[PDB]
Amino acid sequence: RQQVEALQGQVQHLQAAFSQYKKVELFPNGQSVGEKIFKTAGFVKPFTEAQLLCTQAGGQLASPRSAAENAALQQLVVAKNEAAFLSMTDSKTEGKFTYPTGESLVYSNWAPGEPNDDGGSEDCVEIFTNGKWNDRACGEKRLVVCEF
Amino acid sequence: VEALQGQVQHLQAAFSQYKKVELFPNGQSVGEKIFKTAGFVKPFTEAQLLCTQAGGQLASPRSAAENAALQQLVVAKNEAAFLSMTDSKTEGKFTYPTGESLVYSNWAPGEPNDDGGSEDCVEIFTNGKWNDRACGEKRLVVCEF
Amino acid sequence: VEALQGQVQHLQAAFSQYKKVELFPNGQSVGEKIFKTAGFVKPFTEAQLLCTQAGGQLASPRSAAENAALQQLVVAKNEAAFLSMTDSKTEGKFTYPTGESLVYSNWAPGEPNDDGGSEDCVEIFTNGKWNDRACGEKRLVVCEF
Ligand SMILES: OC[C@H](O)[C@H]1O[C@H](O)C[C@@H](O)[C@@H]1O
Ligand SMILES: OC[C@H](O)[C@H]1O[C@H](O)C[C@@H](O)[C@@H]1O
Ligand SMILES: OC[C@H](O)[C@H]1O[C@H](O)C[C@@H](O)[C@@H]1O
Ligand SMILES: [Ca+2]
Ligand SMILES: [Ca+2]
Ligand SMILES: [Ca+2]
Ligand SMILES: [Ca+2]
Ligand SMILES: [Ca+2]
Ligand SMILES: [Ca+2]
Ligand SMILES: [Ca+2]
Ligand SMILES: [Ca+2]
Ligand SMILES: [Ca+2]
Repeated sequence: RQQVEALQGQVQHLQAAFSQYKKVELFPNGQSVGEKIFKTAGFVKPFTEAQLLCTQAGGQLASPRSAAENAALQQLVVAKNEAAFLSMTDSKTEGKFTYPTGESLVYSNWAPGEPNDDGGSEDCVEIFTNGKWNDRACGEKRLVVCEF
Repeated sequence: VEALQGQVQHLQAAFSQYKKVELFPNGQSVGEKIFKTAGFVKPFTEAQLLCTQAGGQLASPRSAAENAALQQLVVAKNEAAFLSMTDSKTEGKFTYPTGESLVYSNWAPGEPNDDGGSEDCVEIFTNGKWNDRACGEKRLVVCEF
Repeated sequence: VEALQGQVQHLQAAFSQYKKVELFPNGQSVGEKIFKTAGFVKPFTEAQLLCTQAGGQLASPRSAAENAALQQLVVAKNEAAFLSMTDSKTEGKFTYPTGESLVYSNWAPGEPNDDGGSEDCVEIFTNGKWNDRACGEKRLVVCEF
């Protein structure tokens, strides 16, 4: 009993302290939505380099799977005023975009007419400050945003 | 109750280390309050919204101790910062976002002076002193949690 | 109570996620140590003070593994960083802030050379190698916690 009483106080302290630090941590480069957290590195990089940074950090490139997640990601894009790369590509099969796992998209917010594989060479995806998506050359540099 | 005690102990140690990492170099802990700067400047309204959306509010030092902690961030970035208080409701009366009156102040000599008949916001200098300033001006964004 | 048990499990999961978020992109964990860069350069004394005030100390790689982890941050920022060690007390003998002699070193060929007759601090290059450098120079600030 005794060991349980004081233990409750310790857990309550950790919960309160943690709740506070979550807010501190996310300000101003992160966004929490559901059980997902987006965090921007604050700089731009080509797709492959951006992908590697996220994977090595224990996460992956931003992969919005719902309107709510897309809106959260859009807030970071707007704050930095820099379009960002998403994790999805159609590098394997032209015209078919997939997540790093190979799974087909469960959500998309393409701007009208997109994806258009402009110049026959756009296999990556960027999200604009207006929240819309556009396929873009993977060699271009875009804001790095990872999800955890 | 045994293995659980070991987990809680580990969490306290891990959390303490993590807190130090988080606060370096843009945060300051004082009492139960934490100040954190965004590292950039914004006009008051925008700065205020950023803090509110983050689940906090603009820096609101309520004691000499809190003011000193906030001052450290201002000195580190060498950029004066906005406080949360304004006298937008009633000229000459500065209040917190809750309407409550100030329980602490550290005005520079002669301030607040509503210069130009248009200074309803407050900035804190690198010397820790306060000055009322036009809300349209851009100052370092520092929120409290 | 089974209630506390469940709460702790979830706390561990939430904490683990926030730890990964915290380290991206300015931190690196290796073993029980965490390196975190301030993102800017400063002379040694100032860098040392920033780390000590934050409850840590300047980066002090004690193994090849720790050196590699630190190297990642230096490469990512593309800026050589200061280590904690100096030979200010006894020329030629580098020590940690505590006074203890080095237990690991990764000197670049020809180093340390005390070039100019006054290089008592240490910097780590993007290639991971070390070079003794004048303490007055400005290098990337990286602390360990
Ligand atoms: O990614 C490129 C983007 O799709 C653009 O392609 C073309 O140049 C037609 C434009 O209307 C469109 O916006
Ligand atoms: O915010 C403006 C600030 O109060 C300044 O107002 C006047 O121009 C008189 C100055 O001595 C004072 O420093
Ligand atoms: O810190 C100075 C540094 O050791 C340099 O000293 C000399 O000028 C020889 C160089 O090869 C070496 O890189
Ligand atoms: Ca293709
Ligand atoms: Ca394509
Ligand atoms: Ca396109
Ligand atoms: Ca007024
Ligand atoms: Ca006024
Ligand atoms: Ca004034
Ligand atoms: Ca010497
Ligand atoms: Ca020397
Ligand atoms: Ca040298």
